[PDB]
Amino acid sequence: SPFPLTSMDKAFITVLEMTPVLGTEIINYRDGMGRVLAQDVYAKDNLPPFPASVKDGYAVRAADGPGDRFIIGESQAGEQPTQTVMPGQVMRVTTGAPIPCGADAVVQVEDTELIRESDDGTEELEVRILVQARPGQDIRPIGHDIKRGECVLAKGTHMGPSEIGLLATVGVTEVEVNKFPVVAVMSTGNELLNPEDDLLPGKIRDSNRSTLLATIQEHGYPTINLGIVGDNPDDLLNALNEGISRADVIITSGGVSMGEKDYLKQVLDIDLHAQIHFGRVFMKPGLPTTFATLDIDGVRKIIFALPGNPVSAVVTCNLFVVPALRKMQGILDPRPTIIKARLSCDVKLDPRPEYHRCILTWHHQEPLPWAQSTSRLMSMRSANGLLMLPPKTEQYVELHKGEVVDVMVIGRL
Amino acid sequence: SPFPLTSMDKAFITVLEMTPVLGTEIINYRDGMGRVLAQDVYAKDNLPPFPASVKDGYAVRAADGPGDRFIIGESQAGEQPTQTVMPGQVMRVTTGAPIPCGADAVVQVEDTELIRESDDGTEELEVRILVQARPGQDIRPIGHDIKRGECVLAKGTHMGPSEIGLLATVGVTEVEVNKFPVVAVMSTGNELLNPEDDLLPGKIRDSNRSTLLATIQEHGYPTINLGIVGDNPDDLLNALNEGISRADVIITSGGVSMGEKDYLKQVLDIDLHAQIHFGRVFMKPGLPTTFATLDIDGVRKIIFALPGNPVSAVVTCNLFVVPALRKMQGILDPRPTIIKARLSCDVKLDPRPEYHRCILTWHHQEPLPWAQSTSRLMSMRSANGLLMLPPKTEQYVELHKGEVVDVMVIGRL
Ligand SMILES: Nc1ncnc2c1ncn2[C@@H]1O[C@H](COP(=O)(O)OP(=O)(O)O)[C@@H](O)[C@H]1O
Ligand SMILES: Nc1ncnc2c1ncn2[C@@H]1O[C@H](COP(=O)(O)OP(=O)(O)O)[C@@H](O)[C@H]1O
Ligand SMILES: [Ca+2]
Ligand SMILES: [Ca+2]
Ligand SMILES: [Mg+2]
Ligand SMILES: [Mg+2]
Ligand SMILES: [W+6]
Ligand SMILES: [W+6]
Ligand SMILES: [W+6]
Ligand SMILES: [W+6]
Ligand SMILES: [W+6]
Ligand SMILES: [W+6]
Ligand SMILES: [W+6]
Ligand SMILES: [W+6]
Ligand SMILES: [W+6]
Ligand SMILES: [W+6]
Ligand SMILES: [W+6]
Ligand SMILES: [W+6]
Ligand SMILES: [W+6]
Ligand SMILES: [W+6]
Ligand SMILES: [W+6]
Ligand SMILES: [W+6]
Repeated sequence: SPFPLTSMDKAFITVLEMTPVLGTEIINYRDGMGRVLAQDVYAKDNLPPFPASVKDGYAVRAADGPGDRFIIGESQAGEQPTQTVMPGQVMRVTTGAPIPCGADAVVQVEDTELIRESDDGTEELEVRILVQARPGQDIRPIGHDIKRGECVLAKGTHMGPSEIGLLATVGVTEVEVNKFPVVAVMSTGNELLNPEDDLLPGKIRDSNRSTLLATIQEHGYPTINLGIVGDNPDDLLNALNEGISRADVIITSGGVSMGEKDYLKQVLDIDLHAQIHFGRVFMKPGLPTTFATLDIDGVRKIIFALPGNPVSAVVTCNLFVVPALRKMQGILDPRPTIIKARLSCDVKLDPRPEYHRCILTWHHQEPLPWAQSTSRLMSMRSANGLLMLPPKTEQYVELHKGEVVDVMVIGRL
Repeated sequence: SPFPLTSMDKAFITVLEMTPVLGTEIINYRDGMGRVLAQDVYAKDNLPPFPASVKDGYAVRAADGPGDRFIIGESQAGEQPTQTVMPGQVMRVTTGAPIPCGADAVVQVEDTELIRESDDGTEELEVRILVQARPGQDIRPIGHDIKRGECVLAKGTHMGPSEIGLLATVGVTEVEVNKFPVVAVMSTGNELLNPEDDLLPGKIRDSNRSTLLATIQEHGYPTINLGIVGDNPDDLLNALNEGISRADVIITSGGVSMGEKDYLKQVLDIDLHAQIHFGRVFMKPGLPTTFATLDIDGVRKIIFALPGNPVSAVVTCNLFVVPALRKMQGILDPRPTIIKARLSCDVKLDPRPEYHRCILTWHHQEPLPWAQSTSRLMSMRSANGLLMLPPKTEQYVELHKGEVVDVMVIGRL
């Protein structure tokens, strides 16, 4: 029947509550960007694993105090020194080099004066130490940064470049992570042609498939292109069955209003036997947005049947689909970032919550960004926000330039 | 010699001023994410290309007024109607369907009552129109959204999903764009082992290469892994020559301070014959950061020789390298987004401007985010900002929790 109007808050919670978290797999750490760890990661070595110089200078005995010293040799990075530093002696050290036995502090070269070098001038022989070194000064002790057996990354961690670096550091080059969802995208309608086609009478080009696939790809998830499907229940069923076989998530657009050749809801329920959780949402745009799940064996497939209007499709994809994908790939709090911004122009409110693509810009020293709903130069930039306008009331019927509003971040700022 | 201390502002401007914009290439529109158009793009068709219904309803003659009408047929999406609507008649239409000849308005189904249908109930025969239609109501005229010959995207546009959708819409499936830079990354030092290696005496694992490659990959640029190179001028030269052959940009780390086995600056100048624009920057961390260019034939190569300390390397990569890469790939204003945030803890200022990775978080309804320099839960998130602290003065020697500071965005918020 005509599905109940579902509130935006209920629809959103329903998507998150009903979306599964995918299983795990082992990956190479270099492939970890944007992955969520499904294991704790432990250090199997100390960092540094030897006492290491913080400075270019000399390894000394602090008890020697300031004075003139014989340079017995050099500790070079990458090699364990063999000599022991005795009273009256020092060893040259470079940053990251091991501290030799017998030394207990480092004096940086700027707190020294060279006395004697070799004739060719390539070897230092004697040096004046000008300061009283503090015990342990300018040395990183064994384990100062990381200790053997320390947990350096917890399960649940959403990895960026520095986490990949940490895995490299501790030598943990394979890790268990959640899988990424595979997302299949289909367009529907007898009027649709491919982008590559010249127009024919009564027809237009399919843009949603491209826009949706790009949106998903921007977030790093693998995609499947299911093409254009006609307004025909058998064709829709066959396409959905392909999507279900090939992917974790199916996204369709078009054919979800109550029109005569809108078949998707019927096919989902009667033919595919999916559970439709909502089929209308009280929102602008996006009224006919539909969310269904299908359990086959012990696997839950998710299906988003988005409106056909191109603006509606991209808006609802960002509101509903992206957070579900984030939950599927193991992100613990998959909610989008919502920031406060100032309206750049007056806006009339609707009885429905309204959503509009916008561009966020910071002005000089002003603390809040401005939100400009999509000058010449502005066109050089792609939308990076979704303005989230409140429903109207007897009190508030309009918002004014400068008033503070919620904006969901949808692109790299 | 010991290079002059360059201010942060000068170093940053120097990088942008000396970095080239790469040439152009033709790509398929599906590959356009993050690319910058090097051509204006024009529509070769109207959108819609026929007069199109906005609603499910009936195509009517407004001059008929309200009343009872014979339904002569249906205009279905994807097909040009053949019948003409005469006085006293209407045609069913669906959203996106063409308006038949003879009709000049659409009345939505909710403003109608069905009078008669076929016995099987699959065909509507007569309908009551309850309203006086406004001329042209609920019709998108030819060219309403886009006109043939209109410029729909300007050169200089940095493309996201909606721009890809627009290309699909107008059927422009190949476009001229700036090339992306290819970025080669090398680590240096005799003490370094690969991540895959067990430790040996005096050695540590190479983490910078992984962190830097991931940082670059996060921005979408192709990379080349040049491996680990020893503290040896000949090996460094050979590696740099490989990077120059294989890539547009070379990033090294390590070996740029004035230590005894730090050879990079010498190799760059004497052996590679590159022009070093700065070799020290008055900043914390990142003092020894070095930027050079090399012109070969009519091609300018860029070389960033970053400090070896892992925190310094990732900070300077975000401050200097990423903006240069953005200029190379044709972004007109390649500067990073800097936002205002509140300090989550007291901080002492240094004579040098200081930079620290942080996490930005919005709290409930507070307009400004909090910046937390890198609770348990916080560790689940990767750094998304770089705190930019001002140099100290006689006046300001510390900043307090809650004070507003600049933060450069370095991850998806
Ligand atoms: N893939 C697409 N690309 C561009 N326009 C589309 C696409 N799919 C549908 N449309 C257009 O969106 C409008 C609404 O389509 P429709 O199928 O009625 O959406 P729904 O029934 O889901 O609300 C129509 O003008 C239709 O031509
Ligand atoms: N790739 C790397 N990974 C981890 N640590 C490194 C790496 N390269 C250098 N380091 C460490 O950074 C510190 C500084 O190295 P160094 O080569 O002296 O940097 P610079 O001379 O450029 O300031 C030393 O402790 C060194 O071991
Ligand atoms: Ca349709
Ligand atoms: Ca080194
Ligand atoms: Mg429809
Ligand atoms: Mg050094
Ligand atoms: W230091
Ligand atoms: W240092
Ligand atoms: W709408
Ligand atoms: W709507
Ligand atoms: W609509
Ligand atoms: W509407
Ligand atoms: W409307
Ligand atoms: W509506
Ligand atoms: W509408
Ligand atoms: W609609
Ligand atoms: W420092
Ligand atoms: W420093
Ligand atoms: W330092
Ligand atoms: W320092
Ligand atoms: W310091
Ligand atoms: W320093």
